[PDB]
Amino acid sequence: MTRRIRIGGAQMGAISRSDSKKEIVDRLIALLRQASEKGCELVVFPELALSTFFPRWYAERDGMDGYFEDGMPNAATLPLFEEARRLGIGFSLGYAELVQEDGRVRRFNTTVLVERNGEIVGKYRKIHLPGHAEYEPERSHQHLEKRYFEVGNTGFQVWDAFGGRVGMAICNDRRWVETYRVMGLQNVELILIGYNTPVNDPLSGEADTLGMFHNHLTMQAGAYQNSTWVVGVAKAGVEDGHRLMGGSVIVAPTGEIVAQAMTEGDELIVADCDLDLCRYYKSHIFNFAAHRRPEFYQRITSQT
Amino acid sequence: MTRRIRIGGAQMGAISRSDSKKEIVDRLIALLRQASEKGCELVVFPELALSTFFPRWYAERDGMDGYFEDGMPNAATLPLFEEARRLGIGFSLGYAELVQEDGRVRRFNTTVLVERNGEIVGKYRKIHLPGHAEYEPERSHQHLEKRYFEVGNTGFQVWDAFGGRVGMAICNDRRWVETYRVMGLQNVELILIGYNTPVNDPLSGEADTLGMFHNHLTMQAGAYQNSTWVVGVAKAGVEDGHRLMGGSVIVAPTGEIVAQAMTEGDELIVADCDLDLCRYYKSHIFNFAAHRRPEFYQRITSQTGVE
Amino acid sequence: MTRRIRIGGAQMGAISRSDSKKEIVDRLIALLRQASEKGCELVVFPELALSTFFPRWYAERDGMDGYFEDGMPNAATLPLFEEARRLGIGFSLGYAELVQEDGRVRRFNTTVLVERNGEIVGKYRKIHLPGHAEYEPERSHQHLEKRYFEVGNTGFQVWDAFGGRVGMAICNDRRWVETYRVMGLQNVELILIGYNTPVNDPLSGEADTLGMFHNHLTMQAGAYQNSTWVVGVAKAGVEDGHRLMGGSVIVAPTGEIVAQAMTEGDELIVADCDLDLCRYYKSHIFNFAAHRRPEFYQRITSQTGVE
Amino acid sequence: MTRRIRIGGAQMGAISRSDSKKEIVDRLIALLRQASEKGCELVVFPELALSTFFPRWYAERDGMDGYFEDGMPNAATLPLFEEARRLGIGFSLGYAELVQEDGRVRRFNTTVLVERNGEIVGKYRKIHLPGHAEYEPERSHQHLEKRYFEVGNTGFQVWDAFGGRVGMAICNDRRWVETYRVMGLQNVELILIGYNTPVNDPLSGEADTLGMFHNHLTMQAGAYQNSTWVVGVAKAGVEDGHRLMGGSVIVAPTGEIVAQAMTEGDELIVADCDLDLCRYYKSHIFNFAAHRRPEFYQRITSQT
Repeated sequence: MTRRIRIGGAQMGAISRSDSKKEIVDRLIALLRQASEKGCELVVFPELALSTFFPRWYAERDGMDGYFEDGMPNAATLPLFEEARRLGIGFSLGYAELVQEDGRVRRFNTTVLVERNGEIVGKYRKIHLPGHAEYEPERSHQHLEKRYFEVGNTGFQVWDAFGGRVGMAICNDRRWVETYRVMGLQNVELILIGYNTPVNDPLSGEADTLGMFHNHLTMQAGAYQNSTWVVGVAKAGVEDGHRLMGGSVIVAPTGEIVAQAMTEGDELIVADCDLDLCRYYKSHIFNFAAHRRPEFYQRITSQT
Repeated sequence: MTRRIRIGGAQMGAISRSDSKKEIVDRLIALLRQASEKGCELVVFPELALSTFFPRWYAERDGMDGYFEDGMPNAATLPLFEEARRLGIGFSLGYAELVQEDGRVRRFNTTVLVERNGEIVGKYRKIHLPGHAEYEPERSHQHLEKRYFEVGNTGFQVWDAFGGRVGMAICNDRRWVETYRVMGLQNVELILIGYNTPVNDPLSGEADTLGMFHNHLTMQAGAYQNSTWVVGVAKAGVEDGHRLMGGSVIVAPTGEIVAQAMTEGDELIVADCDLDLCRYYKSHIFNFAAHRRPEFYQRITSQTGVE
Repeated sequence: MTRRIRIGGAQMGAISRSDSKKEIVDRLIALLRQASEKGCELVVFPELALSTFFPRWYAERDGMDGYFEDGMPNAATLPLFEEARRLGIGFSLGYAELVQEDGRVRRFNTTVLVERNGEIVGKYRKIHLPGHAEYEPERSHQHLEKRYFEVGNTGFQVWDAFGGRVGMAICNDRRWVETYRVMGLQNVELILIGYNTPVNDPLSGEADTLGMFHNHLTMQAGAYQNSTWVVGVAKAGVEDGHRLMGGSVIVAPTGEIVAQAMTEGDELIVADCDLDLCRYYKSHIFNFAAHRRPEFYQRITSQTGVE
Repeated sequence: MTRRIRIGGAQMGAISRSDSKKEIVDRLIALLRQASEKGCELVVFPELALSTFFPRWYAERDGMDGYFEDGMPNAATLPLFEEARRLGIGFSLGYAELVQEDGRVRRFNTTVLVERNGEIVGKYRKIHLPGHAEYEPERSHQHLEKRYFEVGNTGFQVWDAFGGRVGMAICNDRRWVETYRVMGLQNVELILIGYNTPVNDPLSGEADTLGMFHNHLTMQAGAYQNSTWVVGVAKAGVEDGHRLMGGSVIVAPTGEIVAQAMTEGDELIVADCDLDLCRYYKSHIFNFAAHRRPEFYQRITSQT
């Protein structure tokens, strides 16, 4: 399915330890009305947008649940759904999902996708957990996503959404060619990726002069190599003495950046994304069929 | 120099269908000499570097063999092998392999890797063939590589060579994320990709402005996403009225471009390549613990096409 | 917000010499209505947006005038002025000016700046005419802009418009550093540069691979080195079998590109342009870290050519 | 080989306060032997190559004179020249020139251009002096070039050298379009620029994510808009807890980056540069005299 959709990249400034959830949620609602006054049918929020990036903070493995969410539409998060449904906007919202299964607690790094009528289209849970499970002393900053999260049971699902084929990856998911390719082989036309990337290297304690190089290099190639719109929205800023990288971008099926956010705070980038351009380029069978020969890709499934 | 090589990308200019072999090969020896004048240990030639791009010409499937190679070092291509052993320079060299194997003649888009002592390290046979096998008469130019080559039976091998782990791929293999991963998953540290990419669009008869963007884009993300050196050597220029893109690059395991050709002709670019950055960047994939999941990937190896 | 403008670049598809004026002007109006659906406060149109690129055509140095305008809002272009005022959108609009100034009949390559209330703020007349005065048979395509236009007598003016300071320049003006400097030295907050740039080089009849690279490069440094926004709007497409470059772009005062066009047809990009950033960077990137020493910059006015 | 010069960009690593000038001069001599053993005829050293970047340290205005130079072939630097002479290599060498005159003390940021036969082709002195003159506590790091240096009294001299037209500019000269334009109208074919660029912003003590962006964009467009080779060579590294960017590049008259350095340490980038390609572009359109209309450029001499 295919047509022409206006996406709002709703980049977020910092959130601190101090901030009340009401502030953060008003901050999302403000971006929402902005995308609304701009015709955006879909608006994309970042990873862990209801929170600070608490993986830089050491605590028992059940010591973060305050930052998590017991249900998706919450008392806390319910005005954000009322508004989105009232204005008839859909939104991808990254958050920290708290869920009970067999009587144990299960904690995922989740993004929920909600259709313009206000009803959930789905839920992705982060597959690639970066960081380390334990406290590692010789590092200027900490990254304990493994300590506070389990590998999601979702998989890389691509849904019939917003008049096209929509998929969702999360953050460092975007450095692995698998994330794009898996959703690719599903005819995905719109991959939504929210992200928090620290600006410095933890091993050296220094800034990665190549940080946005890599941030944009992985997404443009994904887009291009898979003929898919790719939307990357940042939570940037200095949270609690820790700077995150901005550079949110809407990327075309061809690899072209069409929208870039110049700040490290709340910023709504925006662009009209013909989903049908994707389906066209996917008709490369004309000449460059170069047809998938899975007989040779086998190593990708014994490891990767 | 803990494990460090001076690679040369010896990008080539045009080859007409009116060019003599000895011409083609003297040119190859020309660039091989150039490299020795710059202390190059490895030299990466282009794809199908002993012949014009005959995939743009129509003919019977067996009708192009006057271009192939009856053996890899033959009488024609022997002096290129001798002047490299003499100089102690390894090379990778792309050609059209004619071979009788499995009791019948076979035809591949091949690259051979020759180590400095003059000994063949490995062969790789192109997997991804683009284009069409029948004449498609609404395009400005024909891409008949499907008609003239068989898919390669090599796999994406990676070899102990030149002090590290060195694989090879050819042309539009550099469009497919798989090419790098598979090789990356054998601890590759250098990937030699020669190529021919017509500048004009086949179905538009007009240049792809994104021709070059896409060239360096896929190769740069490939170096990055597998912490591997990626050397891409073009054959470029107007060949019998068809212009081949240039842009030969040496790209570092950070994705950074460290050498670019600026001509569509015979040209050489040189960089020292620390094969150890690759080994180090792979074990700083620990804080960014992949702990990557091959269970979510199975779509990559199951279906050929797309659901 | 704080002196922010929602600017729209209205990149235009091709114009044949068969195209009616009603067609061209409706298309101009087409984009203007689009830009109102997106709440644009300014609409930057291309250069010579009221006719094709007749510099590619040989003719009497006075037998091009069916492409010129008798007056700036004329009976034909009147609708586009009306509909812009009726919606509250300012615009900048490139055209070919026929005026009986200094007694004689004078001909320029002009853009005009019109504000939201409907009132003309300024007019810039191209200073840098490229190409040649005469027919040049050894060039693949002709550029006769010197033969149909006189040098502009406006200077690089910078008016108070749209909440800040906005200047204008046209096409290959965006190549000469002088363009942004002069205008930036007048505290320009925003620069409108419409353009037609063929993709093929005139000697080779072959597309410059570094055609768009140069395009963005010269306009990005300009935005950067004068802490000014640079909105460059193309007319693009195959026009009567001549292809103009696309790549329209809004560049921020940092040098960053924040909106691009991916097509060579009628297309509109939008971006909120904080005119305050310009004045922020100006008193910081020109900190006491900058002092400009014009005693040494004296060749830029002394001579016109290299020595 | 002719109209064609093999340049080597001799990027340096850190020089800390605690180094001997014998360490430093050896490290430049080390680089010189690599350009010889790689074939270089001209080898370009960076700005302030004989000391740490002392303009980050507060002192009397004659206080940082131990980092300056008595005369150019010193006791300390005389081995660098003798070697360069033997290997028949010319070099650009940046340094803090101390020069006496009319009983007074004059102080410059100076690069000397030495020819392959060992003889000095000339000397440029920085015109564009960044930073401030007095101490300023509201910035995380200091620039006092204006305090310790004087505006140079050479201007952008272009000389005949290496079979071509060679000019010099220094460090943050490379941001001013006047640097390249002035030298281009002299038929410059090769602009040598050494530099030290702190990678944090002084005001915020934040890394300038655009730092290397900006570092390449000014030099590329300079090359292109003036049909010239532009060689840019850094001193990079952490000097006493202050970090300088790297990004040493040889740049074509097309504006194309043809060699780039990956480290923030001693690195020799090298490239073969047709000086005639300049004159091709210079006379294939891009004639200044044909389009230049300096009745309109007049503000460039009245204000800046």
